Amino acid sequence: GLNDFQKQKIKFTFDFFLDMNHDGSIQDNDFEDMMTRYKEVNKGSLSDADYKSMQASLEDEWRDLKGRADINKDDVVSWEEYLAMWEKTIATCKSVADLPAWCQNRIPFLFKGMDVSGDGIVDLEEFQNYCKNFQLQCADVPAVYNVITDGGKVTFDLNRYKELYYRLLTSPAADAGNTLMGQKP
Amino acid sequence: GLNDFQKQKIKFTFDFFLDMNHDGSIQDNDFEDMMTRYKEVNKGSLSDADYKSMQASLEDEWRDLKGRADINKDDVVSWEEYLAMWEKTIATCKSVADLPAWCQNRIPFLFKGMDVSGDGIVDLEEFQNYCKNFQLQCADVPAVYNVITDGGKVTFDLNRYKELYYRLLTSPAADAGNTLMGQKP
Ligand SMILES: [Ca+2]
Ligand SMILES: [Ca+2]
Ligand SMILES: [Ca+2]
Ligand SMILES: [Ca+2]
Ligand SMILES: [Ca+2]
Ligand SMILES: [Ca+2]
Repeated sequence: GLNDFQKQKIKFTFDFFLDMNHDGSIQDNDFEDMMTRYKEVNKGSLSDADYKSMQASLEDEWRDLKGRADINKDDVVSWEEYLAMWEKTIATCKSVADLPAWCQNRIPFLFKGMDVSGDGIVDLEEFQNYCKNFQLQCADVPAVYNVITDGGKVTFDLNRYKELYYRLLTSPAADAGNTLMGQKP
Repeated sequence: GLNDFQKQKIKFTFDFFLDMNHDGSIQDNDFEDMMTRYKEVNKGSLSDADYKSMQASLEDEWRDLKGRADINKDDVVSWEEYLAMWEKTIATCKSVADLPAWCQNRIPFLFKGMDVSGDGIVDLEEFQNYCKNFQLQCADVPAVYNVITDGGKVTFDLNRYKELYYRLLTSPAADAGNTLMGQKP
């Protein structure tokens, strides 16, 4: 099975990364809420076409999730089906490159919402904001950021992101992927 | 000092039990927000006098917190002063009965907001609601409830509450006080 810890972090992604409207189910409306968030904050900074593209990748994301986790075909992914989906992939995956495709769209989407500045690096202030406007318990933000940047050896970029997302989803033990929940391992 | 774990749970109470408006500081306005919450949900079920009493205990609570943690006298308790306050009491406390007095008002207030039904027991559905309308990651609510009720040996009442609040605030290790963050030890 998955241990407690694993299930805790899986709940974490259900809740914070997918169930935008908080009803205990993943459904297209959750994805429409991502879009609302998107337009909400970017407004006219983005063109109509940009929102359209964004939408197509969300549609395409929902489609891949729905088609993998919705066992009884009612267009709703419940927690239980979402757990089941994770138990199946943890059972056999080894790098970010093995995750189900819907993940390949969730990763960049999550990263770009953190990198408020567009340089492809989430700096400390951006991280601190991640922790705030995402209610996580970051008690020493600089120390959580140092686990991520590994004492300044590693830049918090997309390839760093990818690694941590992976660990958040699959490790049977507290490691750096924990930083995404705003905690130190 | 306090270890990481301890500091994590302390952040938890700052954030969920006191900083209602989310600005990284505890201030009277946070307490006014408790009152707003209170009237928000109880409306006319409570009389004017009941709100007044409630207010007096919050005022009295703020007063005791402010007078213990506000080191530079600016009527704002920051995270750092709140951490400092906790480092001081963990250093020397042994039962719920040793916690600073402001706690003696936070405990019942938190308990009565969980016990939506008024019987002095927070049952499983109430707990489940605690976990929802309080965004915690309860991945198996019945299993978290069984750590609290200890397999049905113990009723989830105020004296049970008190014990767990205590452990949440002071243990240097994962135990039953963790259930209040909606997690299994
Ligand atoms: Ca939903
Ligand atoms: Ca379904
Ligand atoms: Ca950036
Ligand atoms: Ca505040
Ligand atoms: Ca102060
Ligand atoms: Ca009750």
